[PDB]
Order: sequence, then C-alpha cells, then structure tokens
Amino acid sequence: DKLPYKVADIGLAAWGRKALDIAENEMPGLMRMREMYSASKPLKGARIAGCLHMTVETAVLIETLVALGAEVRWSSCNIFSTQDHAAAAIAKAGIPVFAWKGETDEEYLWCIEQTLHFKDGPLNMILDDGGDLTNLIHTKHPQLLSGIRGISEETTTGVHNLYKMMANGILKVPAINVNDSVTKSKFDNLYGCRESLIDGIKRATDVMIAGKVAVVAGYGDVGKGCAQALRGFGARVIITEIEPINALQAAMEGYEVTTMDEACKEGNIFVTTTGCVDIILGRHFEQMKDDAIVCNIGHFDVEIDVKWLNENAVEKVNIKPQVDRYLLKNGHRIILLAEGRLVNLGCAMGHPSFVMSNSFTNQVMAQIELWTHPDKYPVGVHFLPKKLDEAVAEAHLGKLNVKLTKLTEKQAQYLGMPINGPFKPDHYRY
Amino acid sequence: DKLPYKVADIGLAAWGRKALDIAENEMPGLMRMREMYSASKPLKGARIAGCLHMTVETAVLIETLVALGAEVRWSSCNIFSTQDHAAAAIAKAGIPVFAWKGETDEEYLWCIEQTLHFKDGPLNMILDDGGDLTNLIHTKHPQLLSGIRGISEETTTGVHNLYKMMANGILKVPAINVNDSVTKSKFDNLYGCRESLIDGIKRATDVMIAGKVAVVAGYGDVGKGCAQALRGFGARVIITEIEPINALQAAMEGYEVTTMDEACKEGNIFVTTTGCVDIILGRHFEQMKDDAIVCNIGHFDVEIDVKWLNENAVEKVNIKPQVDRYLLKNGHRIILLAEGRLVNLGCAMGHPSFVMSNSFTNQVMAQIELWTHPDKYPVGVHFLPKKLDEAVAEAHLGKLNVKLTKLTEKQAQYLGMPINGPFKPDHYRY
Amino acid sequence: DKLPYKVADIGLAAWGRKALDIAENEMPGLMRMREMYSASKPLKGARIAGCLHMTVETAVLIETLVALGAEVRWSSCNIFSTQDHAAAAIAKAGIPVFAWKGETDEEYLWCIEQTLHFKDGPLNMILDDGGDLTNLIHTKHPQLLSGIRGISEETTTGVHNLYKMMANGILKVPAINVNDSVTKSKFDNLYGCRESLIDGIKRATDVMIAGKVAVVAGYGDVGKGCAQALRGFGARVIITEIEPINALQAAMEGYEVTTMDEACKEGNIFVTTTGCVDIILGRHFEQMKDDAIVCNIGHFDVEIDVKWLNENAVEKVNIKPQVDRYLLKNGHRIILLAEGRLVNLGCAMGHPSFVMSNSFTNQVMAQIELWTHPDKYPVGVHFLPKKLDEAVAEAHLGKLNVKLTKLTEKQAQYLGMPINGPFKPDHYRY
Amino acid sequence: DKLPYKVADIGLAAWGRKALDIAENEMPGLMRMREMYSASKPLKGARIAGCLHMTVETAVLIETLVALGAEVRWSSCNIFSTQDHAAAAIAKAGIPVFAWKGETDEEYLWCIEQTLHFKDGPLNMILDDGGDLTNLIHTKHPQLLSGIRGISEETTTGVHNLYKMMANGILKVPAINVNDSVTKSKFDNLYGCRESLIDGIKRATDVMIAGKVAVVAGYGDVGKGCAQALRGFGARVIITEIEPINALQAAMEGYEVTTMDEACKEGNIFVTTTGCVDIILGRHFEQMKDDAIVCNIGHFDVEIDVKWLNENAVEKVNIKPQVDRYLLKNGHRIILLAEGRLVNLGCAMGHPSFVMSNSFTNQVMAQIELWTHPDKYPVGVHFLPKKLDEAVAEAHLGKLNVKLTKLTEKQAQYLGMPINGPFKPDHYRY
Ligand SMILES: NC(=O)c1ccc[n+]([C@@H]2O[C@H](COP(=O)([O-])OP(=O)(O)OC[C@H]3O[C@@H](n4cnc5c(N)ncnc54)[C@H](O)[C@@H]3O)[C@@H](O)[C@H]2O)c1
Ligand SMILES: NC(=O)c1ccc[n+]([C@@H]2O[C@H](COP(=O)([O-])OP(=O)(O)OC[C@H]3O[C@@H](n4cnc5c(N)ncnc54)[C@H](O)[C@@H]3O)[C@@H](O)[C@H]2O)c1
Ligand SMILES: NC(=O)c1ccc[n+]([C@@H]2O[C@H](COP(=O)([O-])OP(=O)(O)OC[C@H]3O[C@@H](n4cnc5c(N)ncnc54)[C@H](O)[C@@H]3O)[C@@H](O)[C@H]2O)c1
Ligand SMILES: NC(=O)c1ccc[n+]([C@@H]2O[C@H](COP(=O)([O-])OP(=O)(O)OC[C@H]3O[C@@H](n4cnc5c(N)ncnc54)[C@H](O)[C@@H]3O)[C@@H](O)[C@H]2O)c1
Ligand SMILES: Nc1ncnc2c1ncn2[C@@H]1O[C@H](CO)[C@@H](O)[C@H]1O
Ligand SMILES: Nc1ncnc2c1ncn2[C@@H]1O[C@H](CO)[C@@H](O)[C@H]1O
Ligand SMILES: Nc1ncnc2c1ncn2[C@@H]1O[C@H](CO)[C@@H](O)[C@H]1O
Ligand SMILES: Nc1ncnc2c1ncn2[C@@H]1O[C@H](CO)[C@@H](O)[C@H]1O
Repeated sequence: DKLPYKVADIGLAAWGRKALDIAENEMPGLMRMREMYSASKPLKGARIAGCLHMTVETAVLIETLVALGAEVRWSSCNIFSTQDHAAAAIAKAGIPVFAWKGETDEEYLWCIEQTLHFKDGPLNMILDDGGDLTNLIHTKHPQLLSGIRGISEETTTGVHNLYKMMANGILKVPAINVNDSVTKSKFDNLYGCRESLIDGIKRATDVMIAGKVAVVAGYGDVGKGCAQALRGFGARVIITEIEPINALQAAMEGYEVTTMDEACKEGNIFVTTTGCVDIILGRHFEQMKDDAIVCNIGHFDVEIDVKWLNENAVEKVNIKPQVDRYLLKNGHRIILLAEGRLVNLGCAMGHPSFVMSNSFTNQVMAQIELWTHPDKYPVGVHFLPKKLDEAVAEAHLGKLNVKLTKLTEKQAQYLGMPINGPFKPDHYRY
Repeated sequence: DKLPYKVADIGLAAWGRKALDIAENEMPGLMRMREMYSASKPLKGARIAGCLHMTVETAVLIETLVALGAEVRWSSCNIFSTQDHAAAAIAKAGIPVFAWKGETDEEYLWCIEQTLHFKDGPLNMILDDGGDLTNLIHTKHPQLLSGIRGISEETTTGVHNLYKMMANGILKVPAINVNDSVTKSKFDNLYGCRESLIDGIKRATDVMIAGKVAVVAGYGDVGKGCAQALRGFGARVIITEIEPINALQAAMEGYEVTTMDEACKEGNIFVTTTGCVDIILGRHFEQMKDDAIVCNIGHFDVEIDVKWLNENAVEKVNIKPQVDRYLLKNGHRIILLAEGRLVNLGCAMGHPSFVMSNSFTNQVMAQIELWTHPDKYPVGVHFLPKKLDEAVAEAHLGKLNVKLTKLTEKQAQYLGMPINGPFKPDHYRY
Repeated sequence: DKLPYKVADIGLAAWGRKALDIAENEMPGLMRMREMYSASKPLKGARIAGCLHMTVETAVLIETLVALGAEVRWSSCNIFSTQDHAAAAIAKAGIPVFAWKGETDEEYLWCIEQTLHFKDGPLNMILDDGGDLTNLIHTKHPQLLSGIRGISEETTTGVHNLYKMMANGILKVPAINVNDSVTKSKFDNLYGCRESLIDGIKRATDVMIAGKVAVVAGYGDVGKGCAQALRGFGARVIITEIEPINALQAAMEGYEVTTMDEACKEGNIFVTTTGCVDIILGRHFEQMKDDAIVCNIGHFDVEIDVKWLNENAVEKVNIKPQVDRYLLKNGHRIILLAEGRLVNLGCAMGHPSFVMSNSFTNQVMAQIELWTHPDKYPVGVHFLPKKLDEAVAEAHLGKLNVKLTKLTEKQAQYLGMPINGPFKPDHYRY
Repeated sequence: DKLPYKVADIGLAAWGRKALDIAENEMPGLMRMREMYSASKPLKGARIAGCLHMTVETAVLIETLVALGAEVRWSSCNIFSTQDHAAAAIAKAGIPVFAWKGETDEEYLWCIEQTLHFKDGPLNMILDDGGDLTNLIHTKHPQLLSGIRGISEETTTGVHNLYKMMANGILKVPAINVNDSVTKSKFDNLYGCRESLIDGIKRATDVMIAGKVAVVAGYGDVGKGCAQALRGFGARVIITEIEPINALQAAMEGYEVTTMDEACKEGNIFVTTTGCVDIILGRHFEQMKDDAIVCNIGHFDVEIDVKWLNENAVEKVNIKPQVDRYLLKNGHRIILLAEGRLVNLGCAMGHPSFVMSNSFTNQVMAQIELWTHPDKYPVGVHFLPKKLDEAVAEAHLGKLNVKLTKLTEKQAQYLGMPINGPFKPDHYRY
C-alpha cells in the first residue's frame, strides 16, 4: 500500500555515506551518546516522528536515535533545506524517509503525514524544528495527541509557539526547550549562523561581501552572529530592532541602529533574523539600490513580502535554483534568495557539523528524558536539566583540545562548590 | 565628637565638581531618575549606607539618591579605588564621606563604621559592592539587622556571598542582585572592562600590548571583555577556565584554552577575572618571563599570591604608586600592579561614565523597590523587575541616537506581544 | 580542420549569460573601460591569447577586450578552475574557448596550443596568469617571440618568473607587472583571498571554522588575507614565515609564528600561501591530528607533497570532485583538497566579481599600453602607470558610494599638490 | 655663561631612570645597536643636535647615541610632548637637555637654539622629527649648513617638507627619509597610534569609546591604526579621504567614507591624522553634538581651527592640563584636547617602548650612514638601505618569540634566492 520512503535519487546513497562518516568525525557529542546508550538502548519501544531539514547532520542524529533503540520516520521542515545525498543514504539505511530538495508546499504536507504511522501503530514521540509536526497533529490529528509521550522543539519560532499553545490551553503534550539551551542558543544560533549565513549568500550570489552595506533585522543570537560575519568581511552592518537592551548591545558593539524605513536606502544586502512578519516591505524595495540582495535566515518565509515582488515587478527571471532577479518598475533589480525562505539551509548547507552536534546532543538527551521519565515532565514546555546542558559542552572539549583547569579542595572550599561538583548557577546568562 | 566626613583634600572639590559636571552629561539614566523622582522623593525617610569605590561616577549616583530624597553616608570598598576630587566634592556637597586613595586596612574598616549611624538613628538601607558592608553588620553589628530594610549588591562577589548567606540562613535581610541584571552584567562587566583594564595596564606600565601574550584566567563577562581588549591590540590571548561551556565559548572564539601551569611559561601580561583563590601561585611566578606584568581585575586580592612574592623575592622596588618591580631569586623581574587589587579602579579610573550609569540606574531602581515594596521582597536574594531592567537600556538609547523600530498591530498580533507592550521573555540570556 | 572552441557543455550558455549579466553590474571598472573605448576600439588589430582561469569574471574581461576591438583566443590556467557555464557563453558568443573543469594535464596544454594561431596569423599579444603561456612560447615556439608585442602577468608567481627569464636573458618580449599594482595586490591578493579561501574549504568540506587551528604558510598579501578570514570565524591561526618584517607583522597582529615542523602538530586546517616548493611534507602528515584538512592557495600545486600521500597512504577514497580522504599508516585521515592546487578557484568560484574587476581593469589597461604605446615598454618587466593605477580605484568609488573629499586652493597650496592634480608619491606602500 | 641644560625638575631623575631601565627591556633594537657599536664607537667626533619629543623612549635613543661615541644636545619637537622625569634623567646623566612639558611658543625656540653650539664648535649632524631643527637652520642660520653632514627625519610632515625643499633646491644637506622605512611606517605609524591615540583621549577625557561615532580624517598608516583602535572598542568609525585608493581601502574595510561637512553632524570623537590644515572648521563646530571631543594626531596643530573656537566660544573652562571645554553660542560644549597639537604625546605617553625601538633603531642606523659613509649620501633625501630595514625587524623577532623558518638549498634554488641570503624585493609594499 503506502510508501516505505520517498527521496530524490537513492543512487546518492554512497556519496552521502562518505559525507556522513566525515560528519560523524566532527560530531563528538552525538557519537558519545552512541557509545554510551547503544547497549542499554534507552529509547527502546519508541516510535519517533521528526520534522527537521533532512541534512547530512540529521542523518547522524537519526542513526543515533536508531542506535539507541528508537524507530524513526523522518521529514524535512523545508522544501529547499533537504540534502538529497544525506537522504538517499538514510533511505538506503532502511529508515523510511520522505524528503527531497524543492518539494511543493503540497508535497511538504504529504511527507509529514507519511511519518505519523509506523507498523506497531501510531507515533509516540515528536522531534520538531519549527512546530509544523506538533501543530499539524494538535489540529489535524487530535486523536494521536494521547499516544504521544513527548515533544522536542529545535528552533525559537517553534518554542515561542509552544509557549503560546500553553498560554492558550491548546498544548496537550509535554515539550522540552532545546533551543533555549545555552549549549544550543549560544552556539548554533550565534556561531552557527556566523558561518552558514554568508555561505548561503556566496554560493547563490557569489557577491563580494567587502564594501557592501548589509542591513540585519533583529539582534538576537542569530543577529549577533550574522552581523559579525558581514562586518568581519569588510561590510558596513546597520541593525534594526524593537528591544532596548538588544538595541543598546548592537550600538555598544559599533553597529548603527535605525529603522528599515531609513536603512533600506543604504543597504546592499538585507538579512532578516526576525521572528515575525513584514520585516521588508514593498515600500522598502522601492528604495533599495540596484541588484540589492535580499534574504531571510529566520525560520519561516514571511519576513520578506515575496508576494509584493511577484505582484509588482515588471519582470522576474530565475538565475538558477533558489535565486531570482526581479526588474522593478523603476529600473533597479532585486536578487531574491530562496524565495524568501531560510537562506543558510536553502542556498548553502546549514550550520557546520561541529556546531550541529551541540544541538542534536541536546535533542537526543531530550528524547531520552521525555520517553523515560514521563513523571519528570508534566504537560508544559520544560527546559533541559542544566546538568545535561553542561554535559553537551564537556563532550566537545576533547575534539578541540580544550584543557579545563581543576579546582583544588582549597578553592572548592573557598568558592563553596565541588572541586568535582557543579557550580554553574541558574542566573548565569552567558 | 564624631567626624562629619574623612577625605584626602577638601580643596580638591573644585576640580572634582568639574569632572562631575562632565560625567552627568554621560550618565543619562541617572539624570532621568532625577528628572522624574526628585519631587516625589521616593527614597524619603531613607538612611542609606553604601560601600562602593568613591569615584566621580559614584558621586553622581550618590547625589541622585539625595535628590530622590535619601540620607546618604558613604565609604569606598577599596583602599585604592577612591578618586579624591570625587570625594572632595561629595564632602563639600555636605555629604558625610569617609574615603581616600591609599588607606590602610585599619582605616578602611573605620571608614565603614562611620556610615552606620545617622542623626535620626542607624541605617535602614544598604548599597553594597563586594559584600563587605552587608557582612560587617551581619557578623559584627547583628543588632542593626532589624532596622535594615533591604540590600543592593553591585558585584558578582557580593551576589555569590549572598546566595551562600541564604544557603546557611545567615542572611537576615532581603537583597537584590543588581549584578545579574542584563543591563549591568553584559554591559558593565563585559564592556566596562573592555576599556578600563588596559587603561590601568597602560597608565601604570605604558607597555605595548600588541605582540605580547596575555593570559586571562576565567572567561566570564569580565573575561570575555578583557580578552577582546588585549586581543584587539595585537596580543595573543590564552584562556584558562574550569567550566566547559564557558571554555567551549573561548575555543569557539579563536582563543587557546589550557591551564595556568602550562601558560605561566608563555604569557607576558597576566589578568585574573576569576572570583576565587590562588589563580597565580609562586609555582608560576617562578616560570614567568622577565618583567611579566601581573594584575587582578576580579573584586578581591587573593587571586594573585602577592604573599609569596613579598616573602620570596630578592628585592622589591617601587617605580610609582601601585606599581612594583620584584626581583625574583632567578633574576627575572615581575611588575605587580596595585598589589593584586583591582587594576582598573586601582591604576586607572574604572569604567567610563556611560557604562557606569547603567549600573547606577539599576542601583537607584533597586533601593526604590526595597524601601518602597518591602512586601514584594522577603528575606532572600531577588532579581530586579525585568521591566525596570529594560528600562535602563531604554534610558540610554537616546544619547546614542539609537532609533528603535515599532511593531504595528499586524505584527504585534502575529508574534503575540504588545506593539507597545512587553515581549522580552525571561528565558532570554543575551 | 582545427576546432572553433572546446567547452564542457555549450548547453550551459544560457545559465552562464545570466551569471555574466549579474557580474557586469559588479565590475564597475571593466564596464567603464567598455563604455570608454568600445567606439575608439584601441585594441584593433591585436590578437590576444590569454591563460587565465576561464571563470565568469574572466568572461567579462574577454568580452571587454573584444568590445575594445580585439581578437581573442582563450584557455584556462588550471585544470579545475574553469567555470563551464561561463565558458559555454564565451563559446556561443562566437569566441574560441578551449577550457573546462577537470582537464587532464595532457589536455591542459592542447587547450593552450589552440589559442596560438588566428586566421590573420599567430598571436601578437599575451594575457597570462601563472607564466604558462609566456613560457610555452619562449621555450617551445621561439619563432613566435617576434610576433608578440607584449605580455600581461596576472599573478606573483608569473611576475616572479618574468623577473628571472630577464635576469637570465631569456625574456624576448616586454611584459607588464600587473600583480604588483596596488589596486590589485592589496585588493585582489588580500581581499579576494579573505573571502574565497574559506568559500573553498566550506563547499568542499563544510568544516566548522570556529574552534579549529588554522596553520598559514606565508604572510604575503595572500597570507594576511587568509589569516584574517579564518581568524574571524573563531579559528586559531599560527603563521610560518621566512621573512622578519612579515614575521614581525603576523606577530604584532596577535598571530603565533613558528615552523611547520612544530605547527603540523597543532594545526587542523593547513593553508599554503607560499610561492615555493615543499611547504608541507610527509614528515608533517605523520603528525597531523585526525582528518586534518590540507589545501593550497598559492598558484602551482607543489607546495603540498601530494606525491607522498599517494605513495604512502594506506588507502585513498574520493569523497567528491576535488576532495580526497587519505588513510595513513597510523590510522589518522587526511582530507586533501583540489589535489594540492588552487583551493578557491578549484573548489569554489575564485574571488568575487567586485575585487576581480580591479585586477581585470589593470589587465585591460596593460594590453592598451603594450599594444598601443610599445615605445614606452622596452623588453623587460614594467609597472603600470601609477596614474592608471589610481584610476582603477576611482572607477569603483561610486559603486561603493564612497564620497571622496576635495582639497581647496589653500590646502592644495599648503601641501604643494594640485587641488585637482596628483600627489600619491611612489614611496607610498599602502 | 650659557646654560648646561634646562629641565622642569632635576629631582625627577631617580624615577625617570627607573622608567628608563624598564623601557630598555622593551627596546631590543636600540640595545642591539649598543652591544655592537659602543666599543668601535662609530659616531666619534659627531656633535648631534636633535629635535624629538623628549620622552623616556628618546632618552634611550639618546643614550644609545652616546654609547656609540656621539656627542648630543637635545630639545623637544613639542611643547607638551616632553616627559619631565625622562628629561630630568638625561640632564642628571650629564647630557645638556632643554625641554619640559608646557613651554610657551617662545621657550620652544630658545631651547632649539641652545642645542646649536657645542664646546668643540657648532653641530655637524641633525636628527629631526617634524623638520623644525632642519628648517630653523636652513632659514635662520644658513651658516651652519656647511658644517652639518646629514639629516634624519622621524615623521611624515618633515619628510614631506624635505622632498619639498629639494624640489626647490633649498635643501643644502643630505637627509634620510627614516619615516618611510617599512619597519617604521607600517609599525610606528600604524601599530603605534593603534594604542597611543585612545590612551591620549582616555586619560584626558576618560570618556567611553563604545557606542560613540568617531570621525578619522585621512586614512594613512596613522588613520588605519586609529580607525582600528576606536573601532575595536565598540565605536562606529566614519572616514574622510581625498585619495581614491586609500578611500577604497577604508570602504572594503567596512568603514563609511564621506566628507567632514556631512560627518561633523554625526561624530562624537573627532581625530585628525591628515597632514594638512583646515580639517575641522568652525563651520563644523556649530553642528557638532554636545560636548564632542576634538583632537589631532597629525604632527602640527592646524588641522583643527583652534583660533576659531578661541574667538567664537562664549566661554572656555580648563578641565585640567591640555583639556578644555568650550562653550559655543548654541549652548553646546566642545572638549578640545592638547590645544590642537599631538594628542597621543600631549595627553598620553606616546607610543609604547617596543614600537619606538624599531623607529629608533632606524634613527641610529641613519646617523651611522650619514656620518660615516657620506660619499654614499649626496645632497637630497634618501631611503635607509633595505638590508638595514630588514635588520631592524629581525632584531626584534627574538623578544617576541617569533620563530622564522629557513629556506633549504632545494627551495632557495627553486625560488632563486639565497637560503641564507636576501630576497625582499623592492616592489614589495607590505
Ligand atoms: N537559519 C537557521 O539556520 C536558524 C537558526 C536559528 C534560529 N532560526 C530562526 O530565527 C528566529 C529566532 O532568532 P534567534 O533565536 O537567533 O533570536 P531571538 O528569537 O532571540 O531574536 C528575536 C529578536 O528579534 C527582534 N525583532 C522582533 N521583531 C522585530 C521586528 N519586527 N523588527 C526588528 N527586529 C525584531 C526581537 O526584539 C528580538 O530581540 C526564529 O524564527 C528561528 O526560527 C533559524
Ligand atoms: N573590576 C571590575 O570592574 C569588576 C567588574 C565586574 C565584576 N568584578 C568582580 O569579579 C567577579 C565577577 O566576574 P564576572 O561577573 O565577570 O564573572 P563570573 O563570576 O560569571 O565568572 C567567573 C568565571 O570564572 C571561572 N573560574 C572560576 N574559578 C576559576 C579558577 N580557579 N580557574 C580558572 N577559572 C575560574 C568560572 O568557571 C566562571 O566561568 C566578582 O569577583 C566580582 O566581584 C569586578
Ligand atoms: N588563489 C589565488 O587567488 C591567488 C591570488 C594571488 C596570488 N596567488 C599566488 O601567490 C603567490 C604570490 O603571493 P601573494 O601576492 O599573495 O603574496 P607574496 O608573493 O608577497 O607572498 C610571498 C610570501 O610567502 C613567504 N614564503 C616564501 N617561502 C616560504 C617558505 N618556504 N615557507 C614559509 N613562507 C614562505 C615569503 O617570504 C613571502 O613573505 C604566487 O604563487 C601567486 O601565483 C594566488
Ligand atoms: N603623533 C604621532 O604619533 C604621529 C605618528 C606618525 C605620523 N604623524 C603625522 O601624520 C602625517 C602623516 O601620517 P602617516 O605617515 O601615518 O601617513 P600619510 O602621510 O600617508 O597620510 C596622508 C594621508 O592623509 C590624507 N589627507 C590629506 N589631506 C586630507 C584632507 N584635507 N582631508 C582628508 N584626508 C586627507 C591623504 O590622502 C593621505 O592618504 C605627518 O604629518 C606626520 O607628521 C604623527
Ligand atoms: N546543518 C543543519 N542541520 C540540521 N539542522 C540545522 C542545520 N543548520 C541549522 N539547523 C537548525 O535549524 C533551526 C531552524 O530551522 C536552527 O535552530 C538550527 O538549530
Ligand atoms: N567607575 C567606577 N566607579 C564605581 N564603580 C565601578 C567603577 N568602575 C567599575 N565599577 C564597578 O566595580 C565593580 C566591582 O568592584 C563592578 O561590578 C563595577 O560595577
Ligand atoms: N574569480 C576568479 N576569476 C578569475 N581569476 C581569478 C579569480 N579568482 C582569482 N583569480 C586570480 O587567480 C590568480 C592566481 O591564479 C590570482 O592572482 C587572482 O588574480
Ligand atoms: N613615545 C614616543 N617617543 C618618541 N617619539 C615618539 C613617541 N611616540 C611617537 N613618537 C614619534 O612622533 C612622531 C611624530 O611627531 C612619530 O613619527 C613617532 O615616530
């Protein structure tokens, strides 16, 4: 009857395997969860449904969940985020995958539905990134909410929506805040974007960063990280915000701060890290310098009113996959990347293996807590035990040769914490 | 009988007032508290005794408190931090001041006792910086504990000693952790230091930063700032940490992380941002390069073992106030700045006015809650209302010309916060 | 008989043309040269044969040359650097192109042989980048030295070999040192590599640059630029050099200077900007941590002992074009890139359009001088008029929106230069 | 009769010497010129007259000159650049010094005159910095030119006024362009200001760099360093220039380049590195933000129209030595530093010892060339031999733990250079 998996070219399985083995070598954390729980298989009897850009990095994660005894039905939470060779490998591995690069929004949903029913019945766990899976089931298949033991959210947009469902009595299952995890937000969000964002602008535009004026919307971890990438290349970064604290940070860092109404007149490259709608309007395109490159890193595509463009451009010529050059009714052109969607994961390849492992480590730890200590997590959105947090970083210090110092009893007694024990307070903010 | 105030040279008040007039212009938040709460005098019937480095910046805070209608009796929490003209002006402004640069331990504790009693009776509010004002009373004069309505801690050491006092029911009066306030820890700690450290290093040694090797022990907000400073000058910074996360951060920032035992052989400039004992031992000094520069930026002077030096050095000469060249028994020399005490406030002038206001506005804000919302604060250690937190940054945006954007109804709905209302989640770390 | 051009897929013509259309807008200089001399056609009667990586950027150069009234026959100076869609356009446009990515060494030479004869007889002008075209003819077809009016050198290596043939009496025609031109050397060499080096490593390995140790061999313009790129992502850069001034530089910049013998032990990513043989040897390979990535940004592939790896590696697997993973006899694996040859041009797309236009303008400027004012250039190696030089930077100030300032008579008189007249002395080193 | 020297307070000897002892440790170059030429005493018979900011680092140059057999008479090329303890040491040493911080415009000249005649007769050698000494004699005492064997210029201004005198046949004695020495311009000019400018501002204003708008006029080596300094402190930096190449440079560095006319309205800190007059005019003062900080780093005081303020300001209050707060008619205040003269040497200590040794090694090298190999130096202005240049640097590598690499026969043969020999071509600009 139904399909066992749907990928682009299963003949990409071998090239992706080499890719996977190479990525494994950079994923210290993840490989550590394997050589620690493979025998005890803590996720035995689990049937996980995931919605995460099927990238080479997600395969390493998916095989880490399978090594721990879990069953997995995958999907990518992006039509352009998928990496076909990473998929045509997981499929070959025997894991039913439904994801290719460039699925239509109609395809997108079919792929997610394919991962709701296993052989031993419906799913019992959710691994989400963006919130499509947790909401698609919370509103489209409310009869499965009961057989689902736990939820995991990858990104901020996903965790902001959870907190909403909660405050609106719509959350019927417990979810863990992976994103907000220091070793997650202060690494993947910041450091990750610092290298993947421009990798995306470059591969698609091949533009020279030095000289340009880049406007970044929002100064969050993704903003602080994005802004550091352009500025470090020779660009002049302006920043727009709605948060006093964040706004002061950006200025105290050398960044001019204004509105997009006045900044759209100077910028050559525009980047949205914002979590909400209408960041770059048509009233902004009408003032942008010629060939101005516009992209958005945020999760969903509604930061850039891509509609105004396709409905107000004298013409639109696609240069190549996920790259568009429009001709405005004023002469200027506006190279649009990934049709307004995630730029790093659609024009490039996402965050680097190392950084990606820091987040998946947290994802695997979360899946293990939820599926195993159900009593520890009542319906709501819980953080992950700091202890487990500090654990992710510790698992990666070896691959970087980081040599931690060691307190003595003299100091331990002095400070008051354990020479061997914890001391990382919950107030720290990093 | 008693003394009205004890200061170095009251004839320094004229030059101070000037320096004070220049700083007011740079401390917007402070001024904004004045042009808002002087008439209503919210701190009325208040008798504040505070321990904080009597500098030009602590004078604008002090006079802002009296404007708000308080009774202030000052004192400095460091024998070298004081800024004479700043104390001369305060003394002349008729405020009871006890403090000068270069006091003996025996004088430093006398100065504190002088600010325990007011005409209308003992104190009832505490503004600390290090925990020495809240401890002296808690252990020496416990009987006044009753009269004390609240506590306000300026620095991480005070706040670390607060959660302890609580963990052993030693704390008999509530206190607000001003340090851990976003607009204080991520600005005064990090930025502040990113400017005032080297100033103290330079002003004392006039040493060339570029090309040296700077060893910074501890990668906190202070360690992240001090490192960058040196690093931005052309130095090669090595970092020593005990926490993996913090350590991972440095390693992800390009810094080389190891132990001091191995790094004491390479460094030229030694900076301690750690908050605990024995960072730089003799076991190190014995391996340091000729004329290595060693200083401490952490609050107290037990980071660097100045004792060993004093009792293991061939000869110790004094080039100028707070600068000492030691002649080790191996011929090598070691320039000690401020004798292991705070180098920025010791050899320099401390953080700049603009960053100091963020902390002082928080300071004033705190007292207004403690003294005015006692119910809201039960014995223990509390955080300052995020709302007022975001209020400080706000108060500084104008001076910087930061042009904040404003959400429309459409957006305000989307996201789910108030176009004009709050949306700053407490999960945020910054 | 003979072939009209030989490209990978002329069915890429369409795609390559859009790519060119986007570039032209980014290469202000080349167009300015077009919109200035396409009517006066200064290159009329000339038959240019160039050996420069046939990429999109060079496409714009060629079409500019032809727009100036010249005949052109092209070939790439690298077996992996070619950009087939850009060559398929130059092909359709009617221009004879003998290039494509991945040619055999035996093919690479045949492709150059095709660009030696035109219908009107042999070439009379040479546009080189590496020294292969000027050498092939000097040593293989000496009977053609008479017909060549001039030479144009793109890179250091080429201009280094030019200065030799001369010192040896082998140079039979005059050449122009393009590389040493300020708006090329300090722009292309430095800024081009600061952006394209990394873009080469990523697309090829997708390695996380933050947290790694990057060993850079050579601190020339290409070195200073690679160091800065890697060091801005969080990598730890160690530099190796044979020159004190350059060495004192890296040093004074925060970099650690040592020898590859010591460095090969700490390095994670190795980059050779040096222009001579044996920069990285097997004696090193056998000390490199696991999976170390080794690439070469110099011009020729003799900096890394590739021959050793092949004849000493237990096994070699090719992950994907220009990416090989080697298994040494100690287990460790070495990820070689581009087979030792140019990493940016072979793994990425070379430098971004903007920076290449500076270089490519100098180029067009040279061919005009040599072919038009031969009397000015007597057998040897010369520099491009300091005046023309400054003109390359001035034709770009507009696109960047740079607002130069203008002296007044009072000033112009003061200094002693022309308020409109030149002043940039040749002592200047930038 | 005449005076043996003139200092502010000879009692300052003791401490100066301590500072001189320490500085010697940071000047690996000057000491090397000692342990090498003190016995052979090459400057025997020389009566050197030199105008250079009499500072601790100068006293070291001076003492090196005497150790090499040269007689000496000194004066400061600045009214506020002198360091009284470093002059009270040279005086006690027995050397005739005529300098002291804060000398009226008339004392400045009388000091230079004192150093025009030695017992054995007039001067036969000049070591200048600015061109004061060399001009005063050329125009006031032309009768000494015959007895003067050579000239040494420390800075750009003077060197620019030498090529000038030459171009006007008014230069009657051979001079050496020391400034343009790579290990001088790309170190003293660049890395020197990077630390000296902000130290001057800081000590003077103690203002906060972070979050301010800084305008640097002139993007030369001095502009490159000051720009980078302010920038790494968290300040936004606007750059003004008249040169297209230097201009593109700033822009490809991310700096916004405009004109003071537009800029003056934004900046908070104004720094002049230009070499000419009328940089910051009254027309600019009337638009500046309140309490803006203005200062010049160039050599002489005519970049900032100080005369205008003095004659258009409501009132001018002196904050303290070399610091003034002016009151314009619009209520705004202008904090003027050093009265418009060098800000790094007038309010700070100048460049750190280490860097001042590279410059001073060249200084002592030139005198040994002019005063020992005259036939080699005809009337005009020459560059110090490249061989000697590379020596300066090479002589500082050890102190910084730099570990240069050595070429092999295999490579030297390759390149064509001497494994042990030189190769630093003069086409290199560094
Ligand atoms: N591209 C990736 O690979 C990737 C990685 C991480 C997170 N994300 C996405 O990024 C978003 C979260 O960003 P984060 O975690 O880096 O930081 P965050 O959510 O903390 O950042 C939000 C910041 O943006 C500001 N902002 C909100 N509305 C704005 C408006 N209209 N104009 C200007 N600024 C505005 C807010 O004030 C806030 O300071 C989510 O949508 C998440 O999906 C994507
Ligand atoms: N001089 C100033 O201007 C100034 C400013 C802020 C805070 N302080 C003082 O400094 C401390 C606060 O520093 P902060 O808030 O920037 O940082 P913090 O306390 O958050 O960080 C301390 C860091 O030091 C590390 N550390 C602890 N012991 C160590 C050891 N033995 N070896 C190596 N590393 C070690 C910890 O892992 C931690 O990450 C307090 O003492 C506070 O009083 C002084
Ligand atoms: N990939 C590209 O885009 C690109 C761009 C420009 C130049 N190049 C190539 O680069 C070379 C020119 O370099 P450039 O203009 O960037 O700077 P440059 O030529 O000035 O660099 C030479 C530097 O490398 C150093 N060096 C020489 N031998 C060394 C050795 N054996 N070990 C360590 N260091 C050594 C030299 O001392 C010198 O400082 C030529 O090969 C040229 O063909 C490639
Ligand atoms: N105080 C110090 O420590 C110090 C150190 C070095 C040099 N200096 C002085 O600085 C000058 C030269 O500096 P350098 O060697 O760093 O570089 P340089 O002489 O190359 O700098 C000159 C640059 O300034 C620019 N400029 C000239 N007029 C301008 C104008 N009206 N507006 C804007 N920009 C303009 C020019 O375009 C040029 O690029 C000399 O006067 C020298 O005396 C002072
Ligand atoms: N390489 C990648 N593979 C999988 N997930 C990624 C990757 N790159 C970024 N992400 C995650 O994507 C989320 C948003 O969709 C970010 O929070 C980040 O955590
Ligand atoms: N300029 C200064 N005046 C008063 N307090 C300061 C100053 N500089 C730094 N500090 C404070 O010193 C504390 C540690 O003693 C830091 O928390 C910071 O708040
Ligand atoms: N994008 C590119 N297109 C054409 N030539 C390039 C490109 N990138 C780098 N180069 C040139 O390659 C030369 C060395 O092969 C460098 O001097 C540089 O000028
Ligand atoms: N510390 C210092 N000692 C002596 N001369 C200095 C000092 N700092 C800078 N200078 C010199 O002042 C010159 C310009 O007057 C600069 O070229 C620089 O060489």
